[PDB]
Order: sequence, then C-alpha cells, then structure tokens
Amino acid sequence: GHKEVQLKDQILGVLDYLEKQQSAWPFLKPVSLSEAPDYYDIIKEPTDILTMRRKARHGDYKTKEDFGIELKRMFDNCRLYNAPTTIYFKYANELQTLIWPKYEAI
Ligand SMILES: Cc1nnc2c3ccccc3c(N[C@@H](C)[C@H](c3ccccc3)N(C)C)nn12
Ligand SMILES: [Cl-]
Repeated sequence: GHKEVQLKDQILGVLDYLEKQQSAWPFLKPVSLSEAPDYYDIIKEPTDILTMRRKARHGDYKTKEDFGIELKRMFDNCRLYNAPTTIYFKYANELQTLIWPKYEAI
C-alpha cells in the first residue's frame, strides 16, 4: 500500500517532467486511424503519456519496471512505425534521452 503510493508519486513526477518537454507534445494523445490508417496493423501494444498517467494514478504499476517497459514501448513503437526523417522519430529519441535519467532515479 505505502510502497505503491511512493512509486505512484515517483512515476507521476517522471511523467510531469516528460510532458513539459517541447518534444513531448505528439505523445500526449493516442494515434488515430484517420492520420495513420495502418498504425494499428504495425503497433500491437500502443501507448501514450495520458494513458500511462491514468494507469499510474489508478495504481496499475506494481513496480518501477512495469512502468519502464511501457515508457520504453512508447518510444520503440514510435520508431518502429515512423521513418527516421519524421519529427516523431526524432522527438522520440530526444525525449527518451531527456527522461531516462529521471526514470532511472525512481
Ligand atoms: C506520437 C506519434 N507517433 N507516430 C505518430 C503519427 C504518425 C503519422 C501521423 C500522425 C502521427 C501523430 N499525430 C499527432 C500529431 C496527433 C496529435 C494531435 C493533437 C495533439 C497531439 C497529437 N495524434 C496522436 C492524435 N502522432 N504520432
Ligand atoms: Cl478522465
């Protein structure tokens, strides 16, 4: 109970730092089929910042690694789908590089 509360707050603190970065804005909501019709043929376990924040608020992450797996998957999904010239691919790398020390300190 108390260990989950401490972890929840730390995860939200990392998601707070993540969302105030300029490269975070495209990750604030899920991709739609209108803008990327074959996105969900390629990405089987989609995620985004708001989804992870809801999950964190509700107590869904029992451990730091449970959060880490999905955080990393947000970036990995993005680079799997998008070509290297896209802003999405480029921001996923900038944003992941920025957040990783914060995630590691959890
Ligand atoms: C993130 C991400 N990774 N791949 C994609 C993608 C691929 C092809 C076309 C569009 C996207 C994409 N669209 C973003 C701009 C778009 C958006 C709109 C408003 C606020 C936040 C985000 N989507 C996620 C709804 N966001 N996105
Ligand atoms: Cl809500």
